[PDB]
Amino acid sequence: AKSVIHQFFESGAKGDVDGAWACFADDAVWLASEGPEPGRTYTKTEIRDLLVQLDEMARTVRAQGMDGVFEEPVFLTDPDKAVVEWSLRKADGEVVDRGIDLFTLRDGKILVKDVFRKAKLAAA
Amino acid sequence: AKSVIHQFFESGAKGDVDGAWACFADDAVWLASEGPEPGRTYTKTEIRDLLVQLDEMARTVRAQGMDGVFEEPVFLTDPDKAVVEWSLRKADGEVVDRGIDLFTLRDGKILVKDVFRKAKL
Ligand SMILES: CCC[C@H]1C(O)=CC(=O)O[C@@H]1CC(=O)/C(C)=C/C[C@H](O)[C@@H](C)C/C(C)=C/CO
Ligand SMILES: CCC[C@H]1C(O)=CC(=O)O[C@@H]1CC(=O)/C(C)=C/C[C@H](O)[C@@H](C)C/C(C)=C/CO
Repeated sequence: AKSVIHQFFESGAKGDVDGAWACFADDAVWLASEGPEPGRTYTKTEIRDLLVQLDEMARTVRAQGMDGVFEEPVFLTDPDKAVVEWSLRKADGEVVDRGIDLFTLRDGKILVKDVFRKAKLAAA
Repeated sequence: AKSVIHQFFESGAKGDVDGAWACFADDAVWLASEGPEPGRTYTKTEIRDLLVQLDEMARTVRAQGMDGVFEEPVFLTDPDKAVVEWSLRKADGEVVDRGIDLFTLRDGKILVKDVFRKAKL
């Protein structure tokens, strides 16, 4: 793959939890979009079940014609960091969920996946 | 300023609402971090009142001893895009709010400010 980031989204789309999990350094953290920190930190031992939960969610939204769309990573002037814009979309194009990941890489592995998403609310 | 993104944040830190607003192109959008879209689209005519609101909230959080930190913008390999990481911290340093802006520029103006934030507890 053209980067570990590409490898990660490849494996996840295919449901290869173990392949996606191995993209992360042993000292990596996945900083989820929601929690008390604010957000929520997952270490490498906890990321695999997160990936399991996400794979469960993925095929149930797919079972309703939803598509998850992950854009090409665009790197920062720091070549070990990149953003990935992403969305979850109904078959008719309606955006259900939209977010951005800030990746920090090290030694060809993911060191940080910092996840953000728009909060769907009645009013901003 | 080092860039129009720098000018926006410096103008805002200086309470210059009109100077910050002027950084946006007339066809710019501010894609807010919450709302039904998901998020919420504000056009250039609506952005000024958002800046007035944020100026007041900044003064309020400061009086409660909180600290807003906006990191140096980092451009992408596409030089018309950049991220700014930001956070809001309690006096001691506890983070109560954390986010990131993805900027799109055109001809020296802000065209898109796409705002994201963590959802708390
Ligand atoms: C269980 C809570 C963890 C989540 C979170 O809140 C923040 C976090 O970072 O990880 C979890 C969310 C997340 O990252 C991603 C990639 C979300 C994309 C999409 O919206 C999901 C519904 C999964 C999906 C169908 C992908 C395409 O098939
Ligand atoms: C109410 C106005 C709309 C907001 C919103 O809900 C979503 C949106 O995208 O823009 C507005 C939110 C916003 O930009 C930021 C950066 C909020 C962080 C923090 O809370 C402020 C107190 C930061 C600050 C000025 C610190 C002073 O040092």
